[PDB]
Amino acid sequence: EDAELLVTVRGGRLRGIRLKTPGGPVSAFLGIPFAEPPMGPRRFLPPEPKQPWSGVVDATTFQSVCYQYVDTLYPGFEGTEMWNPNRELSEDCLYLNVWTPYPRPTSPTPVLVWIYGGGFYSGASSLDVYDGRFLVQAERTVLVSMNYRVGAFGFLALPGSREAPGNVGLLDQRLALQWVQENVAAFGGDPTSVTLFGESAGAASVGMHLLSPPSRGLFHRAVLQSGAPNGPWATVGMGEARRRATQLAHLVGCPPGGTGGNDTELVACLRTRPAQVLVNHEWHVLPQESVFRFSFVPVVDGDFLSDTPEALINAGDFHGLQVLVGVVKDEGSYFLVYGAPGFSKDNESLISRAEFLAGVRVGVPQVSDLAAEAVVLHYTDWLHPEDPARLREALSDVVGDHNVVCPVAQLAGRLAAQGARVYAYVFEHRASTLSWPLWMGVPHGYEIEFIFGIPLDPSRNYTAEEKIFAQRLMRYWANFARTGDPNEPRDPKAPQWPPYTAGAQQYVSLDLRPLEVRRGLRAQACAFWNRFLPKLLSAT
Amino acid sequence: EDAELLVTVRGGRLRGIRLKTPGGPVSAFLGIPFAEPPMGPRRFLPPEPKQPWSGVVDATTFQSVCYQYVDTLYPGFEGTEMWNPNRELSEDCLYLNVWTPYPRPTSPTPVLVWIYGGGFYSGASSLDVYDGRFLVQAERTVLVSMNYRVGAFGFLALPGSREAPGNVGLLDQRLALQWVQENVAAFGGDPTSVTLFGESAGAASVGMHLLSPPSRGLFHRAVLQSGAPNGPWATVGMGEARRRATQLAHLVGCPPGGTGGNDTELVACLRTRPAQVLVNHEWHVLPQESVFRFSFVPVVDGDFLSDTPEALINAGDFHGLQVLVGVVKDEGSYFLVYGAPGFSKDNESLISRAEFLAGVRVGVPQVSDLAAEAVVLHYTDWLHPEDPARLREALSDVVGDHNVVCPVAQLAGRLAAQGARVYAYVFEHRASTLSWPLWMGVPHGYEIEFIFGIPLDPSRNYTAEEKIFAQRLMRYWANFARTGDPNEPRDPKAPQWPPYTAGAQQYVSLDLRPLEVRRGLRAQACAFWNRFLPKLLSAT
Ligand SMILES: O=C(/C=N/O)NCCN1CCCN(CCNC(=O)/C=N/O)CC1
Repeated sequence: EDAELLVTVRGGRLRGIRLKTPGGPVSAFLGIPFAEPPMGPRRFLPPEPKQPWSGVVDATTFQSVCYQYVDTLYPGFEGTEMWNPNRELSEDCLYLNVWTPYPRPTSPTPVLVWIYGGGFYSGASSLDVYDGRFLVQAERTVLVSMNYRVGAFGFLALPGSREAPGNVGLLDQRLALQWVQENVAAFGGDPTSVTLFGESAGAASVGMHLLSPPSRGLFHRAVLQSGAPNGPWATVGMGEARRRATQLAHLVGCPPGGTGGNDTELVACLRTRPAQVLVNHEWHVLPQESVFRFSFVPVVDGDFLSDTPEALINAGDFHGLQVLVGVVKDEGSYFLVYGAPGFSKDNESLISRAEFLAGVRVGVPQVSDLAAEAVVLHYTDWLHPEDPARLREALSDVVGDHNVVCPVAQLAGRLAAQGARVYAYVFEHRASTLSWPLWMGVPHGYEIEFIFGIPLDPSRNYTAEEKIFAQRLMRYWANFARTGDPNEPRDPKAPQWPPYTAGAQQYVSLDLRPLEVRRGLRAQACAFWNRFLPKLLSAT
Repeated sequence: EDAELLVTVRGGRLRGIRLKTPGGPVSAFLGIPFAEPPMGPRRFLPPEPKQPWSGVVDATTFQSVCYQYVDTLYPGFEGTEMWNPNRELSEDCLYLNVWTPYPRPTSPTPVLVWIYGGGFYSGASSLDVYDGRFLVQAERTVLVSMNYRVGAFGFLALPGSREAPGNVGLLDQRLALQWVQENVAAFGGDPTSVTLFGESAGAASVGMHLLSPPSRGLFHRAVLQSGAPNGPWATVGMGEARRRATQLAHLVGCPPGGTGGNDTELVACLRTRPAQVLVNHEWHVLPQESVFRFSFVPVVDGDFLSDTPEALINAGDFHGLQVLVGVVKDEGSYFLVYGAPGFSKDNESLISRAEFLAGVRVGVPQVSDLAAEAVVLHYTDWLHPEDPARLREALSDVVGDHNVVCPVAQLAGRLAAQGARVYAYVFEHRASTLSWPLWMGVPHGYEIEFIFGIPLDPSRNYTAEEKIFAQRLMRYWANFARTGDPNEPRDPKAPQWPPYTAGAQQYVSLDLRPLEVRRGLRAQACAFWNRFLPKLLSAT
């Protein structure tokens, strides 16, 4: 028995577990309950705090994963299954995990809080790529990762009603942040230096915590990796969320014909159906065929989000706030396999122009025919208008810039020009053990394994260059967690990471080579998405 | 007595003059009348052939310049005075010139036929830069230059009428080509090899002779130097041409206060007016403040133009035809000091962002406010959106591409893809004796000096490098006139000139350096003008 694996929080006593890294052990506490199980009558309702328990709750393994869709388009394939659930599915899933160094820090240490992505329909903090044992050992910080309700269980919204207000998944993350602010000190963590970081939908969640007033006091810094709250996929209107919720109820037999009708009878009927039944009809409520679009997503109700994310970003004071932000080299290449015509992960995807003209409608859904002609213009090399190799990566840029790159660059510039300290990066390293085809380059979400120091795992087949490269990135992220500056506090030998300003627009390239400063997060392409096309949609 | 300076044509006998070049003499016949003077009741009417005369007509000096506006914006400035008339103005101006080598060729020699430009409102074959003594002596070819009516006297059109049909200025050029087919052999020229070549509005006129059936039988090859018939300035609609004709009549006092205003009474009142009075109200007819727009231009009417130039270029067959087209490096830079705000030839024209936003409305007149923002989007550096030096060259590209570069690139692509053998060039040499400011680079029309061998004149301060450079260009144009191929027939040593096709789109940079093959005649920019902007103006 180690005296450090026994820790008492405000709810009760816990028993952690020691993990083994090549450089030392780490005390981990996996599966702490931070909310009452949202089952039965609590489905679609905001979370309630965990009632205090008697005894010692076992915290030596990851708890259950929230109910979600499971990708089966490529069985056995590691590229898709690495994000699939690794524990059993249950609505009793609201748990968090805390990693702390050994020996436990005597002084308060900055805290990192990870929010997994997964398009607000999937994800779990128990994934092997989110194993934070390598970060808290190499940088001696504290890491906390929580589970939140995805799918309809976390984002089915009947706005205005009480039985289904929506954004209950975002409230799950907020309750975990309140838990960290009240209990991370018992693990040696500094609640006055909490840094949020997330990827994809988790990055969009970090951005919505910047814009929600009740959540701002629960952290101090933010990191958004390949995601932003102002994306075309990260929010839906009240009128659309009500239509998607009513269609899901109809697909499962709610209301029973013929009874109706109001929101009270509709949600009460939804609570009687099994959880997996609701999941089996999640994708059948999307309005049209598309990629990078998800069914149940954070809504602009008016409570958690007083206005649309775009408006709050433009009318907010961001002084005294440090933000890290970046994207990968090929954001859209991952999503083309899931809908774009003529795309297969097992060939070269040398598409024809007819397939390219059709793919723009899938990549850019719900838009006028004239607006499609404008997208075809900007992303077509007119010296070689039918080269399959160029058309392939052109549509990859379309989906990447429309959903991730330009919504992120829009957010990064407005933050710096309004008082926030902003740093920008572009991840340009493809892992040697990547199972996706070559033409995808660096897919969506394949920098997470380097942030958490996965190449340090001796059971993996990474190169010696990638191990040193992962330690640089871990120190980049940890330095931002401590001082809000990724540059070394004193070390001048390493190249400098200049802040991203609204005018200069400077970012760095994260790869095996040293830092390289560049200007423009696809400024020419993103001016089409952020400036002209909105004016093209008002005059239909 | 040199018996080579007295030649008999179908009209009568002529008397030429010997002019000396550093390489030898050349016989010239300047001022041959090819039509009865269009005065009095002949104003605005098509030309009629010159009746035969008695005795010897003196052809020693250039005749009179057609009535036209004279530029007085910069008095004494050679950059503008070089295009102003050098002979006195008169309505009796329909005269042509022929240059023939000495000794006169005993074998029929291919003929080059020059059509001067100047926005269909000015110009004269008597300009010093149109001297064909060097082009004829160095390559032993027959040069023929003509005068055609400009301004209202050549292009005022009341469509459907009989006294103001329009395109009578283009009919003057046709009559001169008929004169060449009947009399160029008397000077030693081959009427079965005539090659039209013009610049600006003259280059457009060369294109309109390609699209006119009654004129296609009068030549075999074509050269369009920075000008195309499908440009937004080369033609005008029926209804607008009538409004511009009625606008001019009102400003001069037609009809008198109290009388009717049909087409017959309007022109009869116009014929009773002094020629200079009509010229003094030409620019007060344009519908708005603009540049690269002219009052009286050729009119699509169903006679000389059975349809619009763009329609005839698309539905035309051009087998058995070889064309040579091209542009200068800085087309629109010259027109910016004629209306664009913040421009001045005496400073560096470092304009502001607001001046650039207003210049697009002047450079691109009569477009929806939404259409201009698409132009602003495509022609601004979004990383340096406020740099005056970049905004200056940007607006130069806007006027250059919209009026010249893109209308020409579309024509060359349609000609090659439908039978014609097209050759494309880009002139990139700034003359060492140029008087315009340096930021204009290579302005509109400053390659004519080198084609006509002007640097060979000993009374000028051209460098020795430009003298060899001019001889290269005179041979390119002469080889095209002889065989239809600008490359040397007996030479694989010198760099070759690949034809321009609709697929590869290869062109050549003409400079002191050897030939350099490039691809794409501003493809990315011209795809916005030729393809997208029509689709946007349709949905307005
Ligand atoms: O990868 C991440 C997060 N990484 O952290 N984002 C989700 C990527 N999605 C890509 C496209 C949508 N969708 C495909 C699966 N379902 C279907 O579209 C049709 N199924 O039948 C989900 C996967």
